Order: sequence, then structure tokens, then C-alpha cells
Amino acid sequence: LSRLALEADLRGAIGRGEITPYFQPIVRLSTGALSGFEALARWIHPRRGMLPPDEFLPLIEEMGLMSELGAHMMHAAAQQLSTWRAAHPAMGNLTVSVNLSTGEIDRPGLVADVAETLRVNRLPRGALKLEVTESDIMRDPERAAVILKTLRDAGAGLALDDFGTGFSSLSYLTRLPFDTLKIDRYFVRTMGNNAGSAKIVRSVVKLGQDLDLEVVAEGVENAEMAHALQSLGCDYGQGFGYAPALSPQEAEVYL
Amino acid sequence: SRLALEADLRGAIGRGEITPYFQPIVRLSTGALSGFEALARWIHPRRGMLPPDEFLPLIEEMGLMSELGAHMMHAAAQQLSTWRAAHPAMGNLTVSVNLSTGEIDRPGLVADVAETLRVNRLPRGALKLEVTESDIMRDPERAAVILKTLRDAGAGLALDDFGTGFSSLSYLTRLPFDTLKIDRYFVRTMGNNAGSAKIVRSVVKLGQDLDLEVVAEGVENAEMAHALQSLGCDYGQGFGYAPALSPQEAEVYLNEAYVD
Ligand SMILES: [Mg+2]
Ligand SMILES: [Mg+2]
Ligand SMILES: [Mg+2]
Ligand SMILES: [Mg+2]
Ligand SMILES: [Mg+2]
Ligand SMILES: [Mg+2]
Repeated sequence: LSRLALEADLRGAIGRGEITPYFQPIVRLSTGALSGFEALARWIHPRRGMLPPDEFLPLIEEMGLMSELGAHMMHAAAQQLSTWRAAHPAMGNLTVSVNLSTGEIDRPGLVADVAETLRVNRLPRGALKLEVTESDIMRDPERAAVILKTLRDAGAGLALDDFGTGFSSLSYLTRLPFDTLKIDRYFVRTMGNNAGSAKIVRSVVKLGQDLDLEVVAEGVENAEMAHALQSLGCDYGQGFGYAPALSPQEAEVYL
Repeated sequence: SRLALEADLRGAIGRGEITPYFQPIVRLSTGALSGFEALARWIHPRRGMLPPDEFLPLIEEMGLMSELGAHMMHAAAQQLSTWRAAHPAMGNLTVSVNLSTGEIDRPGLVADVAETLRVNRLPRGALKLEVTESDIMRDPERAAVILKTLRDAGAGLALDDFGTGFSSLSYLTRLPFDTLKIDRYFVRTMGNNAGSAKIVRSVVKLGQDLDLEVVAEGVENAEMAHALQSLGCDYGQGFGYAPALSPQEAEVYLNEAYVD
């Protein structure tokens, strides 16, 4: 029924401004302070209401609009970040992250588009971060190494999302210019009653410290998980224990 | 000369021409001996000692890998029991043997290992099997089960050449290894290479936080040993201590190790 109607509605949705970022807070465990946001795509359909990425992203992909979606999300994330910095100069280097789907990292013109977005939004280096999964790196490690260095050289921060799943290669990591590792949600939420998950959480945290990478635990559901991560030296946390992806005006309240 | 060697390999394991030499593994802090890695050497009647890279490939072309693994394990196990009996005061003396790619999938491996422990009357963990990460990345869940059964039979388990390839943090947390070895290359070049320095440091901490004893391979001098122990690395092996020794030479090294 709808599987085909959505495609009709989805065409042009990006240009109409219907797919917009929502912002989930990332908090520094040591001080409790807001340190940045992860921007997450949301489709506010005029009829259907808000729809989550799992329901539209696959269709964006089939229609070949992934590149258009990524440019839009990055642009919207960056503009919001600059608008907040102009309204609250007290902040310094509050960051915003954007997720790239598999292969987006190789799209033609990505580096120029990022440089252009940091320029026009007058952002500091590292203010806008790109989150990728290891699929993009295992895919072709040497190529990933080239692309990632040029994105870092252009001013983008870089985060390795969902770390702990799949290979979680210690060797490949030491050669990639990441500045942030994110512990996947599953490990964080089962670390209290799953021995395997507890070992992955501790190792990732210690590994980040040994490699000078900042570590963000994803999926912090409550203050107890928060406190455990803090005791291990984990840098940041994000999850429903703090807040979901917020609309701009709700996110602005944290500033 | 390739097929000439191949002809010479027929029945060579049988005539006992391929035998183990033992390289010491030592505790870095106290400089004491903890064990040996058993390394195969072919003492050809005419050509003299031939290293594994020159015959190991031939052993596999002829499908003799299992016969070689069996012989090396038996020979290392017999030598270990003799040493342990002549050295009651070294409760932790172990010997290691290397399984080449695919050996852990052999049907009767666990039974063979179990028999070797029994006939040589070895305590649990005295005999270790060293496997590479590639031999495990082929089928992670299969290998996990097989490794667990080897642990349960009383064999020690070491993950050799760590640092190379994937060096998977996720898989290492789930596999029942007791020892992790850092590949020679990173230990050699950690002095002049930021990357190798990072691999060596983080493998040590990862290993230790997982309750694994870490062994640095390729310790070539007192400089590498001191830099490794100032990282808290457990053990080391390498030409800076001794190469793979003949059994008569290893016995002397063992005897001298009693002296502080
Ligand atoms: Mg993400
Ligand atoms: Mg994702
Ligand atoms: Mg994630
Ligand atoms: Mg070895
Ligand atoms: Mg080997
Ligand atoms: Mg090795």
C-alpha cells in the first residue's frame, strides 16, 4: 500500500524542507556539561507526521537521493550550529555531528562541500563532525585513510560510530585520523548484566585513552550507567537518560 | 631442488629429521625464565638445518601438515615433562607450539591434544598452542567452540602475531586465550615509528585488562626490553635473550635459570 506512496511523497521532500535534523545532546561525564549534539534526520510529513529514518532512508537510497540527503543534513546541522553560536557566544566549541551512510564518504565532491559549509558558517575546525561506521573503513582501509585525512585537513571532526560491533580493529584504528570513538548502545545498556558487554566497554574506553581518542558512550539510559562510565574515565555520554533527538527550540533550552 | 626437497620430505617426519628447537620466553621485570616456544627445524642429512619458511610450504602442498603438527606436539610435550620432572621448583614452566592456518579445524585435534597431555602427565596449561588471528577470522564462531574445548582439555592458548591484520578488539574479548603475543615488527620499529609505538602500547593494556599475559616478540636488545617493561609488558622473547636453542642448549639455560 504505502511502500510506493511514500516514494511519491518523498520525491521533492528534501527541497521542501520536510527532512530536518533533530538534536540529541552529548554530555561530558566529568563535569555534567553539554558538549555537543548528534543531529538525526527526521521526516515531518505534512499528512503522516514525523517518521523515523528507518522508514525513509531505505527509500532515499533506492531513489538515489542519499547524497542529496547528506548534503542537506550537513548544511542544516552547520547552519543551526552557527545560528546558536551567534545567539550564545558563551559556548566556545560546542560541536554538532552528522551520520554518513555506507559509501557516502566516497561521494564525489564531499571534501569541497564540507570546506564550503565550514567557511560560510564561520565554524572552527572540528565544530562539525562526521560519524561513520567501520563498514566504510574495512571496505577499503587505504582509500578510507586518504579520504578521512583530506576531511580532517578541511576541518571536519571525525567519529567512529558503533565501535565494539563487528571487527573493532585495534590496528586499523591507529592509522585512521579519528578523534572520537563511540561505544555502541548495546554494550552500554547490557554492561551491567552481560560479562561480554562489560569487557567491550572497558576495553574501548581504555583503548581510546591509549590512542588519545575521546570516547562517547551511546545509550546511557540512567544515572547509574552514567556513573559507571564516569568511573572508568569515559569522556562523554548520550542517550535517553539525558534526552532523545530534540527539536531545535527544545535543544536551545540546554544552551 | 624444490621437488628434490619434496622427495626428501617423504618420510622425513617419520625418520625424525624435523625436530623442535626451543626459544626462551622470559619475565621482563625479574629477567627470569617462564618457558619456551618450540620451533620446528629440519635437519636435512645433506643440506643441514633448514628453516620453516623453506619446508613448511612444501609440507602443506603434500597434505602433511597434520602429521607435522602431531609430531611437534608430541616432541614438545615429551621434552616438557622431562624438564618439569627435573625442575619441581618451576611450577609455571610451559612449552608452546605453533598450529599453522587451518590446523584447528582438523577433526580429531582436541582428542590428540588430550592424549598428549595424558601420556606426558602434564598439568593443565603447561602445554600451549599458539594460533594466528587469520586462522580464527575465517569462521569466528567455529573457532570459539574448538578453542574452548582445547582450554577444557588442559591446553594453554596463545594468540600469536597480534597487531597484524585486524587485531580485533571485539573477538579477543570472547575467545578463551590466556596469552597474547605482539608481533616482532611492532617491537622492532616502536623505537622509530609512532604507529608501531601505539600498537605495542595499546595491545599491552588491552591484554592486561583482559587478564591476558602479554609477550613481546622480537626483543633484540636491553633497550627494547627496558622500553617494554616500562610499559608493563609481561614477558619477552627474541634474539636478545636467545634464539631457538637445541634441546641440550635449552637444558643448560633452564638449569642456569635457577640462579637468581
Ligand atoms: Mg550516530
Ligand atoms: Mg548509524
Ligand atoms: Mg551508534
Ligand atoms: Mg609463534
Ligand atoms: Mg607463525
Ligand atoms: Mg609471532
